[PDB]
Amino acid sequence: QELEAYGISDVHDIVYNPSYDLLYQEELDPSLTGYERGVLTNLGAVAVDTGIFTGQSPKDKYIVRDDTTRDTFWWADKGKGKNDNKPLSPETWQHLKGLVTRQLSGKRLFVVDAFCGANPDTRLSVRFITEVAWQAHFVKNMFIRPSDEELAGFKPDFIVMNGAKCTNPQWKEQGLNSENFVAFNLTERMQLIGGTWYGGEMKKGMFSMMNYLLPLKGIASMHCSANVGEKGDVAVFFGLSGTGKTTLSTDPKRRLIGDDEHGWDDDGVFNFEGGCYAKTIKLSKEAEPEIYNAIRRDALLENVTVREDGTIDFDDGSKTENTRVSYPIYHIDNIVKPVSKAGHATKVIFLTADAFGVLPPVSRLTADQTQYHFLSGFTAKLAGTERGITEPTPTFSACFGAAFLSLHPTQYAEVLVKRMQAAGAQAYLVNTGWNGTGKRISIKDTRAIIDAILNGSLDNAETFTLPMFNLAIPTELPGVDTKILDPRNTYASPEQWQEKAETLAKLFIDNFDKYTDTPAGAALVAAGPKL
Ligand SMILES: Nc1ncnc2c1ncn2[C@@H]1O[C@H](COP(=O)(O)OP(=O)(O)OP(=O)(O)O)[C@@H](O)[C@H]1O
Ligand SMILES: [Mn+2]
Ligand SMILES: [Mn+2]
Repeated sequence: QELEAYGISDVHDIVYNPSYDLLYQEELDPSLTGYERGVLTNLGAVAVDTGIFTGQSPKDKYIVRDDTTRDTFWWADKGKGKNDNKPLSPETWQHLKGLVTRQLSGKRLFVVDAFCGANPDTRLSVRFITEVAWQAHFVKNMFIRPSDEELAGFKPDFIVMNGAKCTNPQWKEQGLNSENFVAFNLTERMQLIGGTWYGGEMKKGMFSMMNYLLPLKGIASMHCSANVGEKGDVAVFFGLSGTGKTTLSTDPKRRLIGDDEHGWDDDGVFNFEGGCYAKTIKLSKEAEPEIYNAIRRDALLENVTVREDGTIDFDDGSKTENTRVSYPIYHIDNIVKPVSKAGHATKVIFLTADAFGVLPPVSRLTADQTQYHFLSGFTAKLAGTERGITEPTPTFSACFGAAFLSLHPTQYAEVLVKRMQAAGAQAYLVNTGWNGTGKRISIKDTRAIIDAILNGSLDNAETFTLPMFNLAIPTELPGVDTKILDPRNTYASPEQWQEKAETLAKLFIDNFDKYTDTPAGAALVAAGPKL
C-alpha cells in the first residue's frame, strides 16, 4: 500500500526494521549466492564482499537540476571549481526511478527507518529500502536508530531506494557516465542507487544532503571526527579519506562524539551518524585496540580476506585497499551517550597525509592560514607503490571533503569561521603521513601529538617558523620524539627537504588560484606557502 505510493508494486514479504539477530541469520543463510553472501569470522563478525564497487563512484553521481536546486547547488558545469554534482534532467530522473522501483517490485524488501542528525530540529527522517540484507545492516549500523516511540510516529522526509541489482541500458543516450547511477532529487527528496552495491553510497549520499540543507540555515556541516574531554572541551578533526579521523578520534582519554560527519549549530557540535566506518587494511590490534575490539557480532566487515579456518588476513589488499568494518557507535566503550553531541569545539585539527614528506608533524595555524588550508584541503599518496615507485600524487579537495559538498566551498568556510570565532577556537595542521624517512610517522607519535594539542602543551611550547610554509612548529613536546618535529631533520640535509617543499608549494599556489576571484580569496594568498 504505502510502498506502492513510492511506485514499488507487488511486494510480498516486507521486513520492516529488521533486528540485528535477523540480519545475522539472513547474511549467513547457506543458500545465498554471489555478493549477498556473508561468512562468519573467528571474531564473531560477519564479512561480505561489496561487489565490483569497493568505494564511492563519484563519476556516477547526479543531482536533479530543477527550480529548487538551480540557484543554490554547486553544479559541476557552472564553472565554479571541479566537483561531482553533475546536473540531471527531471525526465531522466523518472527513467531511473522506474528502473529502481521495478527492480524492487516483486521482491522481499528490507525497510530501515533511521535518522541523519543527532538533533530533532535539523535531522532527516530517512527511509531506506533494499533487497540485500547486508545493505540494510549497513544502514542500521551507520544511521541513528530510532526509539520505539520515534518509530510509531515516523514521518519520512527523505527516501533512499537501493537498486544495486539493476542497471541503466539507456545511459549513453542520456549523457551519463556508465550504466550505474547514484542520483538525488531534492524536489521529491529521494536518492536512487543502481549498479553499485557499495553501502557507502547511502552514507555519503545522506551526508551530501545534510551538507546542502544545514549551511543554508546557518549550521556548519563538516567532514570531521569529534571527541570531548572530561572538562567538556571539544575537538574536531578534519581530513580527507585515510588521513586519520577515525583512527585518531578513537582515543581512550576522550569520549567519542563521532568519527566522520558532524554539524555545528548554536548549541555545539553534533554527530550525524549512529555508527563508525573504520578502515581495516593492515589493522593492528596493538596500535588500534578499540577499533579492533569493536569487530564482533553486529559489526559488518567488507572485502577483507577470510581464510578457510575463519581467521581474517587484515594485511591482504587483494580485493581492495578500502577494506572496512562498520559497527554501531556503542561498540566503542568511551562515547558520548545517549545523544552524540557536545558543546562548541575549541580545538580544530586539520589532518593531512603528506606523501611528499614536507609538512611538519604538527603546527598551530594563524586565522588566515586556517581559512587557506581549509579551502585548499590537501592530502597526497604514494601512487606508484605497486610499481615500486614513489609517485607522490596530490589531492586538493576543498574543505577536506569536496566530493560531498553540495554548496560552494566558501559557504562552508564562512559558517565554520563564524562558529570558530564565537567559541574562540584554535586550529592546527597535523601531518599523519610521510617524512624524509620514506615511511609514515607512527600512530604512537601521532597520538602523542594529538595529546599535546588537546592538553595545551603545544600552545605553551616555544616555537619557531618553518620556512616557505611559514608554520609555527614546536622545538619539543612532551612524549613526542623530538627529532621528527622539524621535517628537515629526516633528510640528509635541509636542502633536500627544500627541494620537495618548493615542489609542493607550487602545487598549493596553483590550486589556490581559483579562490582569488574575490578580495578575501586574493588576500588569503599571503597566508599560503611563499616560494
Ligand atoms: N600516524 C598515523 N596516524 C593515523 N593513521 C595512520 C598513521 N599511520 C598509519 N595510519 C593508518 O592510516 C589509516 C587512517 O584511516 P582512517 O580510517 O583514520 O581515515 P579517515 O580519515 O577516517 O578516512 P574516511 O573519511 O575515508 O573514513 C588507517 O589505516 C591507519 O591504520
Ligand atoms: Mn573514517
Ligand atoms: Mn569520510
